[PDB]
Amino acid sequence: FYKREMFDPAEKYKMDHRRRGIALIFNHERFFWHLTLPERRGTCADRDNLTRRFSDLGFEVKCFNDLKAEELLLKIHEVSTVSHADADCFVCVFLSHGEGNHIYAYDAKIEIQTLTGLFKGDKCHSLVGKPKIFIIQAARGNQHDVPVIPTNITEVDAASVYTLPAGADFLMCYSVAEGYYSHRETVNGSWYIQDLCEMLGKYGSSLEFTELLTLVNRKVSQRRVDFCKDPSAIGKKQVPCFASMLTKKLHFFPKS
Amino acid sequence: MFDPAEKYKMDHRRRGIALIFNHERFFWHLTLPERRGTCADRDNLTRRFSDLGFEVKCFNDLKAEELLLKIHEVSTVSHADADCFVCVFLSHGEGNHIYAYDAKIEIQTLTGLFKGDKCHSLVGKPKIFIIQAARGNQTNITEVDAASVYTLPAGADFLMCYSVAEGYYSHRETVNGSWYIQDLCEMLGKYGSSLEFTELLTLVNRKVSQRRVDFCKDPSAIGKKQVPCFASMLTKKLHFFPK
Ligand SMILES: O=c1[nH]c(N2CCCC2)cc2ccccc12
Repeated sequence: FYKREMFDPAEKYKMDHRRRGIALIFNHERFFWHLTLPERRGTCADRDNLTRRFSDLGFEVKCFNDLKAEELLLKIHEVSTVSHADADCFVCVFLSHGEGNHIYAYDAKIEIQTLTGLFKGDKCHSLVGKPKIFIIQAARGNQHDVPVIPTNITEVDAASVYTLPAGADFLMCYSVAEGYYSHRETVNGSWYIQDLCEMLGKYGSSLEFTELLTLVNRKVSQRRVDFCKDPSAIGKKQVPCFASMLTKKLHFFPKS
Repeated sequence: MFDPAEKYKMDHRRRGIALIFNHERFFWHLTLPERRGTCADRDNLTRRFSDLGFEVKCFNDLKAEELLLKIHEVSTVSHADADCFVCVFLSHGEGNHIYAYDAKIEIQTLTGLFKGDKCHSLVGKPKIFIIQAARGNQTNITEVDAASVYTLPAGADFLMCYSVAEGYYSHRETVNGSWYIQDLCEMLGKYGSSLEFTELLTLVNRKVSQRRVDFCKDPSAIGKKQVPCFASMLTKKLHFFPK
């Protein structure tokens, strides 16, 4: 007995490589004054939470704090051009503000398509047919701060980043969809990342990953702020979403 | 308590309504090409959704006002006895817009009609939009159109399903129908009644993206790959087990 090359309704990505793969985390807390963007207190909690969860799944995690755009591009270009032949998959997380198709680095914005395009096709042959998962916590920075050089609070940011797709075997995960609001607690971190990390810890090692993202959708969409603490946060619901171009089931069973 | 495997309750008296808006021809002033093969798509979809328990309603070449009127009428009736709601658009599109016969309509206007405040009886139920719409180029022939419609998200418990993502190309056979719709219907027929629906959509991703573009009867279409996508805001597992 063997498996003939017949359409399998339950096909899974092969997750038996020597290594799980790299998980990149781009963490942005502060921005060049000329961008007139507010700080993102709580993002370091998000970064740490993610590092622990992804590391327990076998990923090699690399974090970068407050990179300038050129440095960021350089770093991601460097990761895209090495061999991922011995890896199962690739994860890239952006924790920043954003606008439309753009994510903000420290000093400038970068087009998302530019970042994902580095891992397409034969630009990165050794990731072809492997899951390429981008996780994006980025929304509109509230701008009631000046264009001049300069306790757990929940900050509420309007969705601003387009929920773009990205190519075969890409999975694009967004903290929030158009019309909704992203929330970040200044000590505990983002609603989305907290709930993502909690599900990863509890179910990451067995649950099909888009099914886990669906759990995150439910958890986040059911959260309520105070109403005593911020009353105008009243009514600003958060609905995450994910755009999948995956072609197989994705699991993170513990590597043998 | 929290259930990691919770499913939408698909227990209601009826499965629900599946609306199909089918556009084959457009008013001359729009200068859009005909969509031969779309009638096969309409028929294929009707059979699949009907076998899944859906009350299917098809409308061919409605003008924008008629289309808006019809979908508003559907959004304002009670879906209290229904499991869910499906809406399919077969047309050309651009950005945020899908073409009716005479004019374009914003997708957000269409999905907004079924958001919780506007449609109480669908709150907490899957609302599934399937969109075969790309850029109209201005015996079985394969037509190849550039992706043009933004892969928009919609609200909680919406699932937005797109024939093609930015950078890729949608294909339609004049006799057999669209690649995306053909593969979707094929999967619906074999696995619709058992497989979790986003897992089924993943199969469709695989099926469409593996269709070779190496040797086209039209050398111009060589290398113009199709990759679909879906944007999920579902909050539970979705199955269409026989009612
Ligand atoms: O490219 C996109 N543009 C836009 N917009 C440009 C016009 C305003 C929205 C929205 C979107 C959403 C999901 C996926 C892609 C897109």
